[PDB]
Amino acid sequence: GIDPFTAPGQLECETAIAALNSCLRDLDQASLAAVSQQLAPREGISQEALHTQMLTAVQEISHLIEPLASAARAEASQLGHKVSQMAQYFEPLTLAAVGAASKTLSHPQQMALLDQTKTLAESALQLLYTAKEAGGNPKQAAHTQEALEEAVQMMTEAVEDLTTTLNEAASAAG
Repeated sequence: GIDPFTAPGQLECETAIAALNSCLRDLDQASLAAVSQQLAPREGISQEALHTQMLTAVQEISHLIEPLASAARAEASQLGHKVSQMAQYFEPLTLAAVGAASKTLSHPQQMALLDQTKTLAESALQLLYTAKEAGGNPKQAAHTQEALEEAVQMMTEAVEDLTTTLNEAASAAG
């Protein structure tokens, strides 16, 4: 949580990066454990509720992704607020995805949303990474301007992607 740049948000992004990085490892180990029956069935949720929890989070993530993109490039004092929101939704997503991983023995939908959550988490990680650089400061982030764009679009891509598996998982995993 250090500011090597010159703005608010640099802190929030790096602190969230630490948390988001942790969920990446959790998800990555989930896919490894679930593929070897080394994972326990969810944390504390049912099958259709997974579709509920994950989808509800993803939507609100995407909801904040756009305002965060705007914030990361300029809104320094606002960026931190977006980061707080983005990071918090990814936690249940991780939990829920790891849940679906070990719990869903229906179809590849299990591994699909497990991986997609991780993909979206990596998308958000790349997002928080670029947001930490550019946060409120377009100057020391000239090339970061480009990557911040790739990241924001990377999220919305994985957003639709995970959402597909989740929404179908109603009958595809239920």
